[PDB]
Amino acid sequence: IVGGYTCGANTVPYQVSLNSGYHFCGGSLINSQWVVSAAHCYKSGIQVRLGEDNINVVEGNEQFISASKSIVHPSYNSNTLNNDIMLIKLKSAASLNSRVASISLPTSCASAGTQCLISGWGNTKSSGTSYPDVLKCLKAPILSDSSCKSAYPGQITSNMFCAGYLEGGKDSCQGDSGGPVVCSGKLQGIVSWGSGCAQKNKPGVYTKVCNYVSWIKQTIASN
Ligand SMILES: N=C(N)c1ccc(/C=N/NC(=O)c2cccnc2)cc1
Ligand SMILES: [Ca+2]
Repeated sequence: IVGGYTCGANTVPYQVSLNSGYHFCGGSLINSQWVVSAAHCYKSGIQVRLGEDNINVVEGNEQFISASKSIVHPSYNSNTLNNDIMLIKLKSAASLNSRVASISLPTSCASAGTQCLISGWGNTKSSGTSYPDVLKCLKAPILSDSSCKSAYPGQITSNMFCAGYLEGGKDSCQGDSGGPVVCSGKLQGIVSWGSGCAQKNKPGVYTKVCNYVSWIKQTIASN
């Protein structure tokens, strides 16, 4: 997260860190056994780390649970990043409490202008490289689909939306991938892609979660 703020320990209780010996992606806990992340975060040997603030220090609220299965969206295209969504099942159910909690799935899509909270442990610099240890947060509006398409000609599908600031300076970034965009208490987006980070006229692009709620529910129901 570039141009954001320190969230505060466990203030984003659905935020997960995906760990394969090190943090490599974010994710969102959607019930006691399932995490939503980006398909581009797919790899084997994932351990899901819940209740994290400082990802380099055991602080007392963590639950570390290995993934038992990963399900990349059937239509994920790694070249276009269309359908950039994946489900991860935990080997055991998380113990849900104030600091480890699921986030509600949307029942309808969000509109341009809605404010959202984007969070993660990704790069904090738009030019250089600095990775934070504690969770960073950014409040950002959803942008109109027309401005999104204008920013990224030929690249925005109906499964994507832009959020952030066309002036630059405030954005998600590398390492935030797979993490949440939460708007009015619903998971509306997943950190997917962008051109650099926090660059002028290049806002963050996010997976449009409301399109996938049907697939998420039925997948969970049979797995
Ligand atoms: N501007 C955003 N909101 C944004 C931009 C990019 C990304 C993702 N980056 N990933 C990388 O660079 C990368 C990751 C692994 C290996 N090699 C390169 C997320 C958000
Ligand atoms: Ca920790």
